[PDB]
Amino acid sequence: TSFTRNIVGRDGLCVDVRNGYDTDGTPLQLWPCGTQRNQRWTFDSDDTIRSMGKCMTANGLNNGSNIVIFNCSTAAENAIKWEVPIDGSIINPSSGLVMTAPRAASRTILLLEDNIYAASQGWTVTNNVKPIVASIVGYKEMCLQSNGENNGVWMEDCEATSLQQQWALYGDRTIRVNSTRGLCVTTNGYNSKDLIIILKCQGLPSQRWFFNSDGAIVNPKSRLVMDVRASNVSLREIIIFPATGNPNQQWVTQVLP
Ligand SMILES: *[C@@H]1O[C@H](CO)[C@@H](O[C@@H]2O[C@H](CO)[C@@H](O)[C@H](O)[C@H]2NC(C)=O)[C@H](O[C@@H]2O[C@@H](C)[C@@H](O)[C@@H](O)[C@@H]2O)[C@H]1NC(C)=O
Ligand SMILES: *[C@@H]1O[C@H](CO)[C@@H](O[C@@H]2O[C@H](CO)[C@@H](O)[C@H](O)[C@H]2NC(C)=O)[C@H](O[C@@H]2O[C@@H](C)[C@@H](O)[C@@H](O)[C@@H]2O)[C@H]1NC(C)=O
Ligand SMILES: *[C@@H]1O[C@H](CO)[C@@H](O[C@@H]2O[C@H](CO)[C@@H](O)[C@H](O)[C@H]2NC(C)=O)[C@H](O)[C@H]1NC(C)=O
Ligand SMILES: *[C@@H]1O[C@H](CO)[C@@H](O)[C@H](O)[C@H]1NC(C)=O
Repeated sequence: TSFTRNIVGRDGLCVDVRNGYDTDGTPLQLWPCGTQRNQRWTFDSDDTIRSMGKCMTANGLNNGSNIVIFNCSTAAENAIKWEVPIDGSIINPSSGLVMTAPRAASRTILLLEDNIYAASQGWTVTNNVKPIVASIVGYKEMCLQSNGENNGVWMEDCEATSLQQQWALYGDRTIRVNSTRGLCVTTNGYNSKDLIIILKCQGLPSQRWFFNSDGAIVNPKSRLVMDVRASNVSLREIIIFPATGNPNQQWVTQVLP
């Protein structure tokens, strides 16, 4: 009924009990990923998430409350239950608040905050603590390609050698330029027809993505999906647009060697 994984989030760092202490009340933080026991989280059918035999616990259920480790039997029941939405949030059901890394740096302390679907609120429960590196193949079997910081992404004929067709799929639900991992696929607004470009990763809702079961790449805040504009590759414009199920919005990842 239980299984154990790392939890990877902002900038590819992991959820870590600060300094390996199991004392009740010790904050959770970001720290570079590893196998140490204070980064190994056991998910149970009672919706608890445990490390070193203690529970991930909201120290209060307010916006900005700290998340800590605490004895499972003595903590408040409402403070120790968590769900894991398919879009990569980690949510406390009682409060509706979500796990958030307010800064990218190692040693950032994790907080419960209002859900704004930010990349700083995206997490991946996994034993692979390295980003997955893949092509993203879409309309007409062409590949998504980055064309540098501040420019639009667009489709091109796939080629195994193009580094600008290689994407690092990070645990915080960002899609990064593999050769330049400080750069993020970013929608330039939350409205239909806004352009998708590459920008410096900043933890924003504009930089968070979800690969859903219909082949779409969804931006949770806008609700809108990746779309090759007007089904016209020659425009060299990828936008966000409502999900239509059409070929111009279908994508798959293909892992690279
Ligand atoms: C919940 O906590 C959040 C983090 O402190 C608040 O958002 C932050 O508000 C600050 C300004 O007072 C500022 O640091 C940031 O704009 C913002 N941070 C992020 C990433 O959201 C949030 O405050 C609300 O939302 C912000 C955007 C402002 O518009 C405030 O006026 C809002 O109150 C907190 N929510 C509540 C209910 O206070
Ligand atoms: C969580 O807090 C519990 C209540 O304070 C701890 O249980 C107590 O542990 C004592 C030995 O450490 C034991 O003599 C007490 O009778 C017991 N109280 C109860 C109600 O069980 C608990 O410690 C764990 O559970 C006990 C039963 C022993 O197996 C300990 O070795 C366990 O650590 C605390 N949990 C943790 C993980 O610290
Ligand atoms: C994606 O980028 C990564 C990170 O720069 C590349 O991985 C490095 O590859 C070199 C040579 O094989 C290794 O010595 C390093 O250890 C790697 N670094 C890390 C942090 O993993 C990788 O080659 C790129 N391309 C692919 C397809 O993954
Ligand atoms: C596609 O986009 C290109 C570039 O603007 C344009 O020349 C062409 O007419 C567009 N329409 C179609 C149907 O290809």
